[PDB]
Amino acid sequence: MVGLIWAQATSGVIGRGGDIPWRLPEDQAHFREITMGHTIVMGRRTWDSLPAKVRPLPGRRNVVLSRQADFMASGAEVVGSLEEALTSPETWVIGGGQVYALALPYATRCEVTEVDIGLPREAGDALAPVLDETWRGETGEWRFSRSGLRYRLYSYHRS
Ligand SMILES: NC(=O)c1ccc[n+]([C@@H]2O[C@H](COP(=O)([O-])OP(=O)(O)OC[C@H]3O[C@@H](n4cnc5c(N)ncnc54)[C@H](OP(=O)(O)O)[C@@H]3O)[C@@H](O)[C@H]2O)c1
Ligand SMILES: CCOC(=O)c1csc(C)n1
Ligand SMILES: [Co+2]
Repeated sequence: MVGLIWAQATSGVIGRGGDIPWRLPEDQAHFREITMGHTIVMGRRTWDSLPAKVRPLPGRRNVVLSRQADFMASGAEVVGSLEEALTSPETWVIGGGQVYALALPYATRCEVTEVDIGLPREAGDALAPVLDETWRGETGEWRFSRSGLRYRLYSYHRS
């Protein structure tokens, strides 16, 4: 099973300037619950976005995708191809925009947090991948984050 997990603004923006223009503690908790114990695969830019004190994310096989053959990610595996990373029973692709697009053909689950923030797309933004007709969606109720933004969870599945 390869799953994708991300939070997006209602516009589809997931990243800006190399980071994220929001932070919902509830979404962090959900992210931790879904990924804990499993493989997590991220692009090198997303690895760079993690503070050194926090990586590798604990209790998970951290894998970083890079074209640089000698890129060092202390506490992670660095691979040059996404296929190399898909050997565990449950693999979560945790971003960013480029790696979501690369991983979508392998994916059968998308855990999507929609953040009710009015954030028009801009050049350079990282975006959520486009889900075509093969994906079946299940929608959660709107919730209030203690950060003051509403959010809801979508669970997309396909065979
Ligand atoms: N849920 C969220 O909202 C969420 C979650 C994660 C990240 N983000 C955001 O997403 C943004 C980063 O996304 P990104 O799209 O800019 O970068 P990315 O997908 O995080 O990583 C891109 C890098 O991955 C490597 N890569 C990409 N395609 C490759 C390929 N075909 N073969 C080998 N290596 C490849 C390259 O590394 P080298 O340059 O080392 O070759 C490339 O520079 C940040 O803003 C981050 O905060 C958001
Ligand atoms: C944003 C939802 O969950 C997170 O806190 C998180 C950990 S690592 C990463 C790229 N995002
Ligand atoms: Co699990």
